[PDB]
Amino acid sequence: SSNEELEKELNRYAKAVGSLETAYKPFLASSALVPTTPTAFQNELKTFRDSLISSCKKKNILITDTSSWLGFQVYSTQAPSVQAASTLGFELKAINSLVNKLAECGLSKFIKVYRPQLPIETPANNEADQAPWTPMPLEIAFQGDRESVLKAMNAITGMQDYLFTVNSIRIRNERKEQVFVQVSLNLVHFNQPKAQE
Repeated sequence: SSNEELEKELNRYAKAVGSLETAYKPFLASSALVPTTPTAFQNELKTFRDSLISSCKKKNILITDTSSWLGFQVYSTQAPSVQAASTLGFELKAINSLVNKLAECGLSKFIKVYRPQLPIETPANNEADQAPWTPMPLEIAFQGDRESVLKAMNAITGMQDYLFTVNSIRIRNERKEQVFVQVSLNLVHFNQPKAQE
């Protein structure tokens, strides 16, 4: 009975992955969820923030305190829910990878890493079909010259570990010659099988 339940789920997942364009193969591994307590998540968050601040210091990149929390400042003191820690750990790993790639582009300032909350964080405003993948939105803002902005676009596009799609870019006066960039993105999380104890 619980055997057939698991069999149904595993065959559902197998068909879900199979229906994907084989171009998504390099992105599938990192979508696997790692068991994570809320505290383990908070620790990984604070370590990533320390590494990022240190790296930006070494590279002469200014980074606001809100940016350095990688879109997860709400969990700097309050731990996330037990149900959401895995998924947040995925999104945190992805954003950490993305921001470090951007840190290699010769930018001059990281201004904002804004991350709308995912459904699983809020049970409040919520056994059929599961989507093959789900988007996770975020918006980043940074400042740099044109050379670095083009490098940043390419850095996002060339990523092989996490799939971020670029929904829009806006260029404004600064907040060589500096420009202020705001990028609206979706992180793609590929559907995972679930199995209760």
